[PDB]
Amino acid sequence: GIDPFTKTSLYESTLKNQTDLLKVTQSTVEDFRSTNQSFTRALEKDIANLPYQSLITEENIINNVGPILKYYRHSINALNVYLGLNNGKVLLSQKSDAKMPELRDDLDIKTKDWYQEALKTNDIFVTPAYLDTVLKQYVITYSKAIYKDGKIIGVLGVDIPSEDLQNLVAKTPGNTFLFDQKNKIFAATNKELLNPSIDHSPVLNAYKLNGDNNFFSYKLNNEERLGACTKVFAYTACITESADIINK
Ligand SMILES: CC(C)[C@H](N)C(=O)O
Repeated sequence: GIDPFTKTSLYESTLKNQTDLLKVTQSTVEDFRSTNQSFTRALEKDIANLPYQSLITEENIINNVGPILKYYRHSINALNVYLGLNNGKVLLSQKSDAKMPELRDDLDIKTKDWYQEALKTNDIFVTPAYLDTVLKQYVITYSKAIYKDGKIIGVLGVDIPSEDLQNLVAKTPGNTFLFDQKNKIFAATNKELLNPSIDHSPVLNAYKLNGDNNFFSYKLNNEERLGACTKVFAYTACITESADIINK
């Protein structure tokens, strides 16, 4: 509508709407992370509460920690749950034919960021998505150095398929999407946005000028669109819509 009063009413309404929906996608990402963190923390506590005797031989680690890894893996349908040791071995509970957790020596764990970085923080470390070597799926890893009496036991890892987060984001209302820490498209409600040749520089450029949660105007094929983005951990969450709501 031409009258500026009416246009402003449309603009303020749609800003609120789109900001709400962006928030839902932000919350989705947050809740995914915090659920996985809480799970990892719980597992750390159960391992560290074992007596040392149960932790200080490899056979005892297999027999006493293995079942805990397995139950926890099942409870959340994780892809892998594991404990890496300073001798380079990793006690691995992996999806797929119910075979018992095994101590693997061939996974080059001291070269891995999930291992290395866990020893450099007292927090849980969360990797970018990457191709798991074991099961050959893209995963987000949550890792945690486990200490008992101050003494390192090993580095706990939990691999959750990145597709789980992609699927949760896709389900949300609104034309929302998520870029990874290299500004590559990661997840979207509209699956077309995942074409790697799509040009996201208008939205990313507008975000760069405007900042988190600040609604902007931009152009596509000479038509006006409206959007907003915000940082959510190392991701960028955005929403966009046509400006026809305000212009027409
Ligand atoms: C060790 C394995 C389970 C881990 N996902 C990795 O690829 O390093």
